Amino acid sequence: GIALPPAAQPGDPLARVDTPSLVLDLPAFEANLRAMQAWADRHEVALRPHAKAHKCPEIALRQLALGARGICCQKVSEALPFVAAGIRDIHISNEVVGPAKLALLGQLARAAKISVCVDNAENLAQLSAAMTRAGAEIDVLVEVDVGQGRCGVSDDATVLALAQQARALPGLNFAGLQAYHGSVQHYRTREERAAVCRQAARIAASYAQLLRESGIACDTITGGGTGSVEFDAASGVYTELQAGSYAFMDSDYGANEWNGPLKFQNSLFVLSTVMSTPAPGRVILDAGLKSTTAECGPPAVYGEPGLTYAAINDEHGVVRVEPGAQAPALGAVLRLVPSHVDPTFNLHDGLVVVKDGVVQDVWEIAARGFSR
Amino acid sequence: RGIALPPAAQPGDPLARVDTPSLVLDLPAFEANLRAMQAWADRHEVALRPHAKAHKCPEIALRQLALGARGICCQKVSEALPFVAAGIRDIHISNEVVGPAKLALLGQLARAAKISVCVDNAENLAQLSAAMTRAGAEIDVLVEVDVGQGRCGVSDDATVLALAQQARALPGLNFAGLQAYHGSVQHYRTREERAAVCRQAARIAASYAQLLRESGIACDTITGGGTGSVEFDAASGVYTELQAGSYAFMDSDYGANEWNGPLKFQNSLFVLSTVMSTPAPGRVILDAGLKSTTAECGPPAVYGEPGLTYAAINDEHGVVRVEPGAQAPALGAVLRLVPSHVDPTFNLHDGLVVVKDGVVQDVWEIAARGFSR
Ligand SMILES: Cc1ncc(COP(=O)(O)O)c(C=O)c1O
Ligand SMILES: Cc1ncc(COP(=O)(O)O)c(C=O)c1O
Ligand SMILES: [Mn+2]
Ligand SMILES: [Mn+2]
Ligand code: NA
Ligand code: NA
Repeated sequence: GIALPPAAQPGDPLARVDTPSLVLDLPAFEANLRAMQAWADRHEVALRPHAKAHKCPEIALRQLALGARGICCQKVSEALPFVAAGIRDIHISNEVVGPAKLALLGQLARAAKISVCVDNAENLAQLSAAMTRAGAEIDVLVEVDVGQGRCGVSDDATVLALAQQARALPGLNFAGLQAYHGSVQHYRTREERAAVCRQAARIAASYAQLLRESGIACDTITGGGTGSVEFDAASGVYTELQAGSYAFMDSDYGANEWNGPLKFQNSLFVLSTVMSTPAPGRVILDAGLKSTTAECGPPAVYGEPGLTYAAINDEHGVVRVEPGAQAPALGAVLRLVPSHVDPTFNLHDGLVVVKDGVVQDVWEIAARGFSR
Repeated sequence: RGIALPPAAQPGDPLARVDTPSLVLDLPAFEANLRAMQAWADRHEVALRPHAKAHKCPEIALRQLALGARGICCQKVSEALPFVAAGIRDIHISNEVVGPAKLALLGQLARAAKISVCVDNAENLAQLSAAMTRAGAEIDVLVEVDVGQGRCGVSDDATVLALAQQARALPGLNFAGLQAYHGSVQHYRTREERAAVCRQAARIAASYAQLLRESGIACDTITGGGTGSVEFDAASGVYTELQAGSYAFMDSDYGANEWNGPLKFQNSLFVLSTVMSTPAPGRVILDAGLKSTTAECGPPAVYGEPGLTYAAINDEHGVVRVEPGAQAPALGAVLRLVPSHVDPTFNLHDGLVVVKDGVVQDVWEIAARGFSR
């Protein structure tokens, strides 16, 4: 029937890309990748960047080319397109619960070098049974609660027991701890973040010491996000960093204070067209909730003081034109910074890659919608 | 040897064995909602043109048409393509189309199907005529009027009249009437307030239609309405066509409206989620977060579990608070969640697991997912 033309062709000026589109500024992205890897290298810790941020095997390949020690995925099915692209060192930074999931994990563990988290005795036993059935081996990290109050163990006896059992069980190798504090990532001041990161590191170190004193090596302590890796890398406790959003940035992370040694550029935008100029004081954009999420608020208009993206609907954004500011014309194309990287990536099937205002390529967000 | 991802669901599966998270449709509730909306429209002798933006699913639109819907609405031109591929050829683009590639695609769509579109801008009306002329196509044009939402739409008599006169005179365009959509009244909570605001919206639309008629221009269609307002819009004597979308499904934001009148809808749309951690007394963690259901209107609700409150929502986790006295779900238990907002949740998924009496019937393709160009 009717064919849908691609939104962008290599060689197109950005202004001719069809909207809304998710756009990557390649030089900013590349600089962010280098900066995070250099930070890890400086502190002699590993970087295992989180693929949930972008769900894009081409991006993971570029991270690995710069020295990343594998990637993280949050869900077992999310790993499949990365393995298809030849990426075979993957940490599932989550617990895996459900018969189909553990069966799939067993197959993944035969095809690749996999680790997973556990925080539950029953699940550790389910994991062992599934590995044994699959003829597979997996590394196991015990997840500890360091203050987020999501998943993770919070008592010594349970950490010790899970580690002892992973050691004794066939198909399982005890590899260390996952210690991730999600809430600290967006505490605004560096002083606030540093204080909570110090406490998270102390908790993780205490569990690692408990294990060591019981004769169990605790070789990996992994965790950290884009807001905390400034501190986690220097803790002398974390051995591996799991930052994901750093390559892109968004307006929520943008609101943090970044006046220390580690800073990232905006590289990720939603391109949108002005499609109504209905009254003085406002214009309407064609990018709404279906193109960028708003659990953390609306997107921000990039490089346009005076324009304020206000109400967001399904397929419309209401932009207020502040008094004194020039209203954009009908058909004008604007760049928006999403408020939150990962859920925005998960709305799109393709990423338009730009350099010097010209389209270079379109990369496949091949793991979009893989949450099983 | 590439690793195959098994389907989440197969016909015959018990619901509890469906892999999670999955978007699930209760077929009997859905069918009841479809019938109730079509009956409401027929009772008031107005057309129903249900909005496909809600579900992006050609199978659902086919079922709406089979009950007597007069075509469908789409919000974006590219969203229409999978519906045309499924044989649907009466489509209203309930939005303005701006941008050279969009207008070119609209030209091709208008050759393949009977299309209407909205305009609120003189320059764009001229662009639309040019694009139709270039495509060799004809399209129906509705002038969008602001009836109180303050989004798009014209708000002065002179412009409504000029646009209609020009659509009549321009090649490739046929003036078909008015789009009058009040999006913000839909979730005003009391029926008393929705009714009052709907009466005023109807009066504004009627006054524009009157203006056109008095100037010798017929105004055949006045289209608008959403799930929250169609109780009142159908009975207005002004609207000729209703554009409700969410009614087939419902969600927790619409659920918070007062619904104690003659028109009510059942919950038919759920996100199925597994308990994947039981880390402390008082909470469990679900495997459905923002990547499976959106939260611009708040978190989803746990269906049928009074003492379980879905609290914090992350990317791939939901923190569920177990109320004092309530029974915490076991590890691996499967729960149904009602999304806070239908359309953006549908847009996260590629397939819809269709269930009847606890048994999987089918999986329908959400074929227009991600089509916002
Ligand atoms: C397990 C895990 N590691 C790392 C991160 C870091 O993510 P980001 O740097 O994108 O904030 C997250 C998300 O918060 C996470 O859940
Ligand atoms: C043009 C248009 N018509 C109708 C509706 C009603 O949609 P729903 O009934 O799903 O709320 C909307 C969005 O709310 C809309 O944008
Ligand atoms: Mn995030
Ligand atoms: Mn909606
Ligand atoms: Na072992
Ligand atoms: Na005409």
